[PDB]
Amino acid sequence: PPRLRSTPQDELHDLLCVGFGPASLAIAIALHDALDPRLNKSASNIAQPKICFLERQKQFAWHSGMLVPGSKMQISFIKDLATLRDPRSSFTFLNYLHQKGRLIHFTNLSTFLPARLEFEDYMRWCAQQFSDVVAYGEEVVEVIPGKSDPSSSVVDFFTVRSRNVETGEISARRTRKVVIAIGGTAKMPSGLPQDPRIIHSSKYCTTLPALLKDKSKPYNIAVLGSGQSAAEIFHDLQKRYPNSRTTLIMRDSAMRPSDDSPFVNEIFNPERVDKFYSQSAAERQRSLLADKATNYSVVRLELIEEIYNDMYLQRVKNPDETQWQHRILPERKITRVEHHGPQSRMRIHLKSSKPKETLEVDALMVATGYNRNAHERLLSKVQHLRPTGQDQWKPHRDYRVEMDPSKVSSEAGIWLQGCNERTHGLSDSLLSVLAVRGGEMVQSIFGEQLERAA
Amino acid sequence: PPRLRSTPQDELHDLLCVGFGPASLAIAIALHDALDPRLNKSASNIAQPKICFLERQKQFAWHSGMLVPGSKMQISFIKDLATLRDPRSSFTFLNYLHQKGRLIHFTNLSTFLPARLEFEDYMRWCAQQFSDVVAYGEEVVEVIPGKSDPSSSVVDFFTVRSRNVETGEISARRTRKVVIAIGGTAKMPSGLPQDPRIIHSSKYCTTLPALLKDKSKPYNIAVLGSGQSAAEIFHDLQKRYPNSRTTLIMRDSAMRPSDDSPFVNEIFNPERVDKFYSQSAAERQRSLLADKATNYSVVRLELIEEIYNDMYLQRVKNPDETQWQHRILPERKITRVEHHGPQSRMRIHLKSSKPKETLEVDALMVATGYNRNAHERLLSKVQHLRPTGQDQWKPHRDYRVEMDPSKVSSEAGIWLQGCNERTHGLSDSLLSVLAVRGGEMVQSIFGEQLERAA
Amino acid sequence: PPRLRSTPQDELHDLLCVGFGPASLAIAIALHDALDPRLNKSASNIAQPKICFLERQKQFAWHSGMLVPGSKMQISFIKDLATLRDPRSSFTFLNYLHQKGRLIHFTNLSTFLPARLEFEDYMRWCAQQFSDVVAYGEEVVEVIPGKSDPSSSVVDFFTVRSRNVETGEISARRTRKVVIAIGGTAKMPSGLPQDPRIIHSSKYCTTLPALLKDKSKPYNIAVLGSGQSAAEIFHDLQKRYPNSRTTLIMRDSAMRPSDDSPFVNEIFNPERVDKFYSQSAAERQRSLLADKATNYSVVRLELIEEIYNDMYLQRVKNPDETQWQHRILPERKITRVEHHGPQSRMRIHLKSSKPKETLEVDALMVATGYNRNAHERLLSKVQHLRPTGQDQWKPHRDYRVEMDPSKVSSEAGIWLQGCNERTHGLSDSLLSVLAVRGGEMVQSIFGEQLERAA
Amino acid sequence: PPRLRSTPQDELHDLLCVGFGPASLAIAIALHDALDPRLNKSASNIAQPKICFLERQKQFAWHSGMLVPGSKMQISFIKDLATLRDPRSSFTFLNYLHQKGRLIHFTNLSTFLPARLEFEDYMRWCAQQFSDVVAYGEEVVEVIPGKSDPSSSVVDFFTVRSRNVETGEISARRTRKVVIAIGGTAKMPSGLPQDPRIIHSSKYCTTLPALLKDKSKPYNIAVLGSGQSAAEIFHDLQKRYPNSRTTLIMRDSAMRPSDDSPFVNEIFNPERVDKFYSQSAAERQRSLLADKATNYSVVRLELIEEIYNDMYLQRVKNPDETQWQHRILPERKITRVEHHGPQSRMRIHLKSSKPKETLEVDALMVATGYNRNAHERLLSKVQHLRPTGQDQWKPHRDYRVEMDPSKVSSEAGIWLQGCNERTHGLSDSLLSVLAVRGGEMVQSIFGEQLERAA
Ligand SMILES: Cc1cc2nc3c(=O)[nH]c(=O)nc-3n(C[C@H](O)[C@H](O)[C@H](O)COP(=O)(O)OP(=O)(O)OC[C@H]3O[C@@H](n4cnc5c(N)ncnc54)[C@H](O)[C@@H]3O)c2cc1C
Ligand SMILES: Cc1cc2nc3c(=O)[nH]c(=O)nc-3n(C[C@H](O)[C@H](O)[C@H](O)COP(=O)(O)OP(=O)(O)OC[C@H]3O[C@@H](n4cnc5c(N)ncnc54)[C@H](O)[C@@H]3O)c2cc1C
Ligand SMILES: Cc1cc2nc3c(=O)[nH]c(=O)nc-3n(C[C@H](O)[C@H](O)[C@H](O)COP(=O)(O)OP(=O)(O)OC[C@H]3O[C@@H](n4cnc5c(N)ncnc54)[C@H](O)[C@@H]3O)c2cc1C
Ligand SMILES: Cc1cc2nc3c(=O)[nH]c(=O)nc-3n(C[C@H](O)[C@H](O)[C@H](O)COP(=O)(O)OP(=O)(O)OC[C@H]3O[C@@H](n4cnc5c(N)ncnc54)[C@H](O)[C@@H]3O)c2cc1C
Ligand SMILES: N[C@@H](CCCC[NH3+])C(=O)O
Ligand SMILES: N[C@@H](CCCC[NH3+])C(=O)O
Repeated sequence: PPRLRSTPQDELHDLLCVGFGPASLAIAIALHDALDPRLNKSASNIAQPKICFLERQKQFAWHSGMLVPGSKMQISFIKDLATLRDPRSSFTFLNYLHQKGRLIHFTNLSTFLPARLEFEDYMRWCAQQFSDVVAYGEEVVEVIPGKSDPSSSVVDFFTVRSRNVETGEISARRTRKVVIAIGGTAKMPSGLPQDPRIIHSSKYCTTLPALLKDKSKPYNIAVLGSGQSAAEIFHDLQKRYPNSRTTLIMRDSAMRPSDDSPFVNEIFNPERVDKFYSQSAAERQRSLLADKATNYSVVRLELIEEIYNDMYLQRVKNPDETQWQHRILPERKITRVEHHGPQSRMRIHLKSSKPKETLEVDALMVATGYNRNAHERLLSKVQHLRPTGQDQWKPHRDYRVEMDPSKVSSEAGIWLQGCNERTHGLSDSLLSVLAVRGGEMVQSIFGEQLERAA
Repeated sequence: PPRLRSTPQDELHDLLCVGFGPASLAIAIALHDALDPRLNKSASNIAQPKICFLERQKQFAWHSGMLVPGSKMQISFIKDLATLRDPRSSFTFLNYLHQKGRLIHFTNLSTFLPARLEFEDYMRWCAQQFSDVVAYGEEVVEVIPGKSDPSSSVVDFFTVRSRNVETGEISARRTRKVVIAIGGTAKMPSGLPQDPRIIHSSKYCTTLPALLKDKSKPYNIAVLGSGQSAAEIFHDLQKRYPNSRTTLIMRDSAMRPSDDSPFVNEIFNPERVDKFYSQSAAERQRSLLADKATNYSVVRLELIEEIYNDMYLQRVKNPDETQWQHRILPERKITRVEHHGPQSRMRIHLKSSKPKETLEVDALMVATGYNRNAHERLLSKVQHLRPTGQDQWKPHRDYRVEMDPSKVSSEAGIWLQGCNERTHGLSDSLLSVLAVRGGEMVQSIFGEQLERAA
Repeated sequence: PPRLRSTPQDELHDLLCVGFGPASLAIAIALHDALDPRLNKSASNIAQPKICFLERQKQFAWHSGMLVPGSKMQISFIKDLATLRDPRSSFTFLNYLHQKGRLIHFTNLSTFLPARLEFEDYMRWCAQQFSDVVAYGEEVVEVIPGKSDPSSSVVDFFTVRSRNVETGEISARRTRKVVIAIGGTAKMPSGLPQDPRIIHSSKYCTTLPALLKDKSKPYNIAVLGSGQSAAEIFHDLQKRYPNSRTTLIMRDSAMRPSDDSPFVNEIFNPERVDKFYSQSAAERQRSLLADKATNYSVVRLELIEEIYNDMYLQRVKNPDETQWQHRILPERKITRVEHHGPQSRMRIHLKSSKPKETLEVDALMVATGYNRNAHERLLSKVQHLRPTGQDQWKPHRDYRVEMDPSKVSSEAGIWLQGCNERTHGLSDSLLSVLAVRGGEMVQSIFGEQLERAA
Repeated sequence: PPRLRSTPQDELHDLLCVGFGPASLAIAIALHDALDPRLNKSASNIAQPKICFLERQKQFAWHSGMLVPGSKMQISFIKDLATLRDPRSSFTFLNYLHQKGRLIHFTNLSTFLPARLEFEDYMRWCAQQFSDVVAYGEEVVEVIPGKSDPSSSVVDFFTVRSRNVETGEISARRTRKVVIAIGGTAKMPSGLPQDPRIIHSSKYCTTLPALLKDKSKPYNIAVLGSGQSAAEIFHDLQKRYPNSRTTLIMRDSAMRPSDDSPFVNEIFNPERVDKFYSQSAAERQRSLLADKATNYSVVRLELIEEIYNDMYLQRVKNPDETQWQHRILPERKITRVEHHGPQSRMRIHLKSSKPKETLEVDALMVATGYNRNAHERLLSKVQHLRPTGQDQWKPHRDYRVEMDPSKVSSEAGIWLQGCNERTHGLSDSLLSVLAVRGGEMVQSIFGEQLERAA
């Protein structure tokens, strides 16, 4: 039973991981498993690797701003952080349930889709077992190249600088290898102005109740978007604020269901990463477009049906749609936001989305998705180590970015996780392949040491 | 297009119906249909029958105390008040939806089970078309035999006395024929005492909010029973009073699902009334017991699953069941109720139901079903017209009760509706056969007149 | 109760309909209903219109080549040929079931989706009531303009010439107004050669058993396509020929589910035809593309799941996919068909569909859809009556094609049905709006006469 | 990684298990797991126990006579032979799928209910890992008491005699402890005569095709019963013999659905065995009756719906039920079977089951369940070791039968498995608690040795 011990800050690490979300957690789990002589017989002959995870949050949390009450996983629990790699792992969802005394009780639900609350707790339970090698409240701000021989022209380590979120102090740690697994940042439409009453979906549960404190007051609340987050928020607002008037604004004509049909869904199989990666740029782009309805701007059928039913019940009570407490406004775009008025309410102007009315609202929830380019800011000072004229980070199949072999030692490298959809497929940003990917990553990074034991 | 005109109070009626609930409404609809030359070609040759319906409520309503938000019909909309007799009828659910401008919208729900709110409105829409022949706010208090020749020993009419619910005045109407369609009365366990805080399920929506006025207060509310009403209330309380502590008390070990499987469910077919009626007393009793799970002490599967899921989510948050906000207490019976205390809360003592704890609650909802014997109080003064030594009303196949042929003229009679489960089957008290039964009833009562036209 | 009587062949008709499929049948039903004084009170004052339907089949049939055993409707039974226009109509699906003694039995299925076999019989039952005004075994071959004054330059009638399918004789009928409701013709890929062993899906049930007579023989049968017809055939072959080796060839990567989600599905509402028609050419094209997954190249989820399950069971028995009895070959196109060999089997050559193997098969089923341009062949001799320079038939909102007002009298006209997707929407070729459309069509064609009664 | 080695026939065993079905297999798995130092840290200090399993079949098989094509498990795969005891076990269903290369593929089915074919293979894969300690083709015929000191009056071992199914030779093995896990024997109604054409459901797949060799011939085949086996066979016959005329005979009025609702289903939780066992004889009997619909004379809802649908399709084709190819004959009992006729068909006489027709059939399938009393025949010679006057085997909570402490040494004992419903609950004969029970059994039998290591 291996327990990963901490490395002193001042020592050269074998690996430093930026972020301790699901993607990094799955690597921590895979490494534990690779070192467990109960699962990997060769691990009897294997000194502990010097590893550290840096996480900006104060403790493990999973999209806490969107832990909407009643919200469910959109993925089978079998695709947890260990099972698809090894069902014998102690880090499986079912083993978690066993450890909690809930296994028989979950079984009686006959569901593959746990509440997001439950799956977060599963990952929290997993994450707590690595507390000795994780530094929370640490926001990585840059990765700097290092040379053990400064007079040479070869880079063989990296310095990772992080800011303490409480004290603001900068700490440095040196490592041979870096993983960047920082997820995404809130995507806001460029046309919207900054305002406390305009809030991205990622901050829904955490910041909206601070703005609208009275759950009984008749607030007007708009929601922009038509994907899963938009539908979840729109539906939740009606429960959370029973006397409110909610409006869903979308440029599309309707909410559309996610495609989870079994043949299409095979694009998410771990085996398929090889097939997707080995295609051309054009084929990968075309494939992404063809399968878009599996993940992007789509809503789970069950939720669409529930919302539609709520709308129909409003029709039963009142045939005049303009008098409905909760409304959906399709094929529309925001053209102007008035937010300097002495009123508590902003004034939102709407036009057709085809190439109209005015709304007075207390808050606008913006469910417009994420960008996954934040790693570029962290890596700006290592850009010069890329091969000449390359202005994009190119991840290999094993997620290690390409660098000039004559500038960077074979012992040093940087891996990207969760931002590689374009090269690795639609499963990249999701939970789908994390168990298997974690195992691949451990092989890629710690292969040499693991072979000496093997 | 026939429109039933009112009969003056002082005139001898052909028919007087006690109650204007679903059962009487289906008779009104069938009579309209029988007189509609568009549906019944013979009706061209057919004077209007002198008819009146007496209803104690101020206006049409359908189990208003149990119009729980979100509650659904447990029966296909095809089994409405007309369709199974004639799909061409203007009183079909689909024609109602067409008249309302909702037909296409309902179609898009892909559901056979409308909200109870919607189905009530359907029946209200139907009922409003008979407002000229219905006297609301009139509670029938007795049915008295009458003799057009008082010196004779033959009864040939009945006087129906009703009390105005507002003024308390007694009005009489004389009729040749009487229908009693008064549904059921609240069944309370004999062991429980009378108290404003102890309320039958039938009075849930109408009287509980008057008792517990603050929807935010942390009330303790118990629910007794394990049938559909108990589950509906238990589930609704958690929505209506978010900070409340609810407890479901049942003598059974678990909530059990209603059987709606297709072969068993055929007992509800209109054709099957003939088969059920023609069996012996023992066979009818045995059949009722064998099929009990179709109607009695059962909960719709979907609702059991929802409640169970809510319970599991409580387990996720807290593994200690005694700390759960909402609890179910199986295999238990109330033995004592303390309700004279200076406290606002009653003290409910519990023991095992096999041949324990104490609860402090602000209200006890009692979901213990209905009796259907209230017609006996109304008919006590006509009992002597039954054949000698008969101490039970015996309905024929056509629902007309047996009377001594030498005491009662062939032109006079009394019909029972909705209280005949023992002779007619499990569909008797339900909506299942009302369309067809209404048609049979019109034939039984108005056959002679309808034949002259035929 | 109106019964449409036949018009002698030699008389000038008010209307002549080409085709007696669902679209023409819905017009016949609407006309009956408009003339029924039981449904339309004004019809008491209304001489019978002189009408005739010409149908090339020997008797009413509905896609008989695709009456696959077990195949189901993809549309709610509420969207039958009358209900959405008038639920009181005797031509509703529910009234049909009542007339058949099956209403209670269908109700117990709890399904909105009847077997295609059942829905065909419903339409057959409807169609048989118009046998006096339908000429079967008559294939319309041309529509010719006529002038009651031949020296004038104004057209005021049309001659319809039809070929007797048995005798080959040409018959003519003259009418003021023509409806063309001829559905679609089999679409075959241009690259495939003509061969008795290459059969379009439309001829599956009728012609394939004549080719492959022994249901026990181990035939190799390929299926080309990935829409509903392809999946239905692929699945059925495995039942019909238990020892056969079936192959599904598709250029797409996977079978994709049809979108029947409630918000998107509203594009099929009758009310929406007005909204769709009133858009620009670009907006209509964009809208058609956006909603394509509702109808084109899609398979019902349930069927995809069944086929996938069958595939998984093959995996259980044998992990080597190349040995599977039934296989799916995605992302492939046929490049060559060898069919001159002394062998009973054709040789099908396959390549990637991205811009491989060889199959030896006894039959190739081609499920590649339909064209709806066959009306152009029938109307070639009336093209000159279109406004100058117009080389496309332009249907108005009411389906009447545009003609030069100075060449064609106001009393004469031609209507198109079922080929108008581009102007009227995705519901045009389907059953979705037929009841309502039939009513609109009767108003458009017989408005003048119906107003005199009104 | 422990591998159980064989014990020579002539050595005194620690344990001898009669039967190698699911129940014994779960004990073998639990013992392996208890000895696995990877799962049980104490097992590092633990000589191998001398164990042997005797199985009458030639190789592992699971109800092979009822491996009906398409038949599914009625239990969640989580309730496999290891998971509920330890999800880390290599004997879990998911680990089996991983070892087979099918884990991702099963995941994509979104089902908790594998095909019986698949679950048998899972158990076969498990069973093959114990081939060194299992003797197949050995039918145990008696258990005889033994005394290491024959002049003493204390029994301290047992001799198990088994017959080789091929050679007929009797072999003996001596053991301290015996487990009897022999499942059930076919229950036939006493009124039916012996005939090759009258076959119990347990022999359906294995022996019926030998009798009715021509799958195309129009055989008449009757099925008696109304539980899961009856429905499965009735449905399968229609597929297997497409031209046959099948009849389902039942004494009940209808097929009834199994209750798998979540609250009731908790009776199957492993924890609940303690609660059930600790009740009185009357309470246990009453509890068994109350929950009967979970297991006995019930059919999975989905299958009832399918069969009902098939019946409705027959109604569509022909409204005359007496002409239906496949029929159900409710509320009936067989009174006479004529089977001496020169005809190939037997003549079955039917009467009402309430306290009729004749059928001519080629075969009668009898789906009338199992008895679980066969252990009494094997134990007749050890009956005298029970406490005085005890004429029933009384299993303790830990499944060890009560014996006179002064006649039987503490080191010797006999355990019963799968025949203990009356004392242990409805989960006893099923797969529900096998993983946990296997663990309890290993503790009960090998506790002393396992503690020395602990
Ligand atoms: C509301 C919601 C629901 C979802 N549901 C599902 C689902 O059901 N199934 C599914 O497959 N996928 C789902 N997803 C997709 C989601 O991306 C993955 O579940 C998962 O979060 C990916 O993990 P990650 O580690 O790549 O990114 P994240 O989960 O975002 O984790 C990245 C971590 O890095 C930390 N970090 C960021 N920047 C820094 C820095 N500079 N220094 C230090 N630490 C930093 C962040 O605090 C965060 O903890 C969902 C996404 C959202 C938003
Ligand atoms: C909450 C609830 C939900 C149900 N849901 C369903 C369902 O989904 N499907 C189904 O098939 N069945 C259902 N039922 C069964 C129900 O009995 C029938 O739907 C229906 O109410 C039977 O109609 P009825 O006219 O016989 O009785 P009621 O509906 O009770 O109508 C009787 C009427 O008589 C009036 N009345 C009583 N006494 C007098 C008097 N002395 N003088 C004058 N008027 C009087 C009453 O005010 C009432 O209006 C439900 C029952 C309940 C309580
Ligand atoms: C297998 C299949 C299943 C389908 N299922 C559904 C469904 O579930 N729901 C749905 O909404 N839609 C469905 N459709 C769409 C289908 O187009 C409509 O159901 C319907 O057939 C449209 O009717 P129509 O009259 O426009 O065309 P058709 O049904 O093709 O009828 C046209 C008629 O015109 C006749 N005809 C053609 N040419 C001539 C001529 N020269 N002279 C005389 N007569 C002629 C033909 O014989 C035919 O009877 C399905 C289509 C197919 C192929
Ligand atoms: C068709 C069918 C389907 C079922 N499906 C399910 C399901 O989905 N879920 C569920 O929980 N339960 C199910 N059951 C219940 C079933 O009892 C259990 O799944 C399981 O078979 C119990 O295992 P067992 O070892 O107690 O008995 P068995 O499975 O009968 O095994 C007993 C073994 O002992 C052997 N044996 C018998 N006598 C002797 C002898 N004298 N000498 C040597 N060997 C002997 C037999 O050959 C057999 O291999 C099903 C039962 C049947 C019949
Ligand atoms: N299942 C019954 C109705 C039961 C109603 C229970 N409240 C039917 O089909 O008519
Ligand atoms: N429902 C039971 C299994 C019943 C099996 C019936 N053959 C369980 O969950 O364990």
